[PDB]
Amino acid sequence: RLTELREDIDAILEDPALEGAVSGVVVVDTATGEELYSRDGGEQLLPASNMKLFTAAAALEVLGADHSFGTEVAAESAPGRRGEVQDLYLVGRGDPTLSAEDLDAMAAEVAASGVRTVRGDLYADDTWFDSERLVDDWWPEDEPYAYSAQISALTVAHGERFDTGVTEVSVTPAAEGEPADVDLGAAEGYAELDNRAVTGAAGSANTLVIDRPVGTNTIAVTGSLPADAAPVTALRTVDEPAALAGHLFEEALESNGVTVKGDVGLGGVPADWQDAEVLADHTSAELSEILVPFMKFSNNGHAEMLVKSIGQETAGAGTWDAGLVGVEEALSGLGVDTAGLVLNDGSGLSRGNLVTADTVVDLLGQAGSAPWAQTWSASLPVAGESDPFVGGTLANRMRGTAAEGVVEAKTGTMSGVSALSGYVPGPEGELAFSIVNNGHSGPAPLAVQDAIAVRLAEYAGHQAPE
Ligand SMILES: *[B]([O])([O])[C]([C])[N]C(=O)C1=C(O[C])[C]=[C][C]=C1O[C]
Ligand SMILES: [Co+2]
Repeated sequence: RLTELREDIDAILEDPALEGAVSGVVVVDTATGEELYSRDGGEQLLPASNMKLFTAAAALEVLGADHSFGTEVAAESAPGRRGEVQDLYLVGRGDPTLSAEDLDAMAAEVAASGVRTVRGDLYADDTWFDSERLVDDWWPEDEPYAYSAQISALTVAHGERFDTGVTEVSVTPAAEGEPADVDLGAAEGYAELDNRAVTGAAGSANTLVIDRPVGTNTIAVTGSLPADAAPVTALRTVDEPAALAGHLFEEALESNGVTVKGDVGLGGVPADWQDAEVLADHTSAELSEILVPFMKFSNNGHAEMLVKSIGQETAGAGTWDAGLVGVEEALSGLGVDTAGLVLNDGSGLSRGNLVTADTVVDLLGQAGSAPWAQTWSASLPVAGESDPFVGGTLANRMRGTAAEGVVEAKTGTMSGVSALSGYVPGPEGELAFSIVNNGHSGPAPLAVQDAIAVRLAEYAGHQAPE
């Protein structure tokens, strides 16, 4: 009954959406080692977000499932009777889930410690990682968008999903001919506003563009919003994530009865400071839980931060160079043959990344029997599940199929790059598969990926929910 499977997959791959493309397709039985399907298994290809599989496994190996991240607030001495400190530092140590409300609780702690006036300047300290904001070969034109947010040890994460280094811009129509209202979110009073957008007539075409021009911290709004249009919201990155965190903390402090007399900017805790007084701290959830929003929704910021966190753990250097060698070494100690892996970042955003389908499948097998196997598995998108925090990038895929509720797979998505890799756990055995497609020129071959994964569930003896 294997021959029938191979012919079916052969025929799925004959899709006109795969014309000109190269595709690596590997299916292996994890229970009994049997390689069930292999096509260009050792072919080096762009993984896109499948690179997170490698990043996440290494993070669990290096950092541990129980690892958490710290943020603290420091002055050179405690406040006295007057409630006075001079300069004040917000120190970030790589928390990928640090919220505005977390800033408020720390601001309340600063108040409760006795501080009433910050007499000096408030500094945003992110020196735990380096100040290299973007990977070399990432694209300048991607910069305004959440998936290309600058990397920092001190960053504010937005919403349930913890999108870092971004603000939420809301654009609202006014009367026809009047400017549209732009609300810059958290970055109000931080980022600059260039509003050229107008409200068009009721029923007119929505032509609204929100951008952050390259090398600026300006949000430029152009185009038209019709008078009857619903508000438009877009996540847009800011320049210097830590400085926005500093900006938002100054507000948090003010809202908590603490006056800040001086300026806000970047700076590290001076070497001069003999015994920094920690006046507030925050601890994140453990990495096991942080993996969910990271892997379900394919969070690029989380990946790169985790990479540099690895570099800190292995080498005391919050660095891509150290972190990537860290990832490679960790994958080796896990038992993975890293011969075909080129590592240029953690997220897969970089087009300098290469994997092979065999390397992915190799990782899937080695991760499956790891101590952290369940927390790893739990972060993986589950085919056709309506809850975003369960289905993730697979929520609106494979619904009403043998694959719904069973296939746990990671997506990879870019121009001319699409991937689906994970497990097919049937009563027979838990199947592992990697599907990596490069160089298609039309839509992403999702139907091909879905079809294979669905046929793999049917092989593993699953039925479509009805
Ligand atoms: B991964 O391919 O998902 C990651 C590198 N990308 C993004 O987060 C991503 C994207 O960036 C170029 C485009 C579409 C989707 C998406 O992730 C959901
Ligand atoms: Co503000």
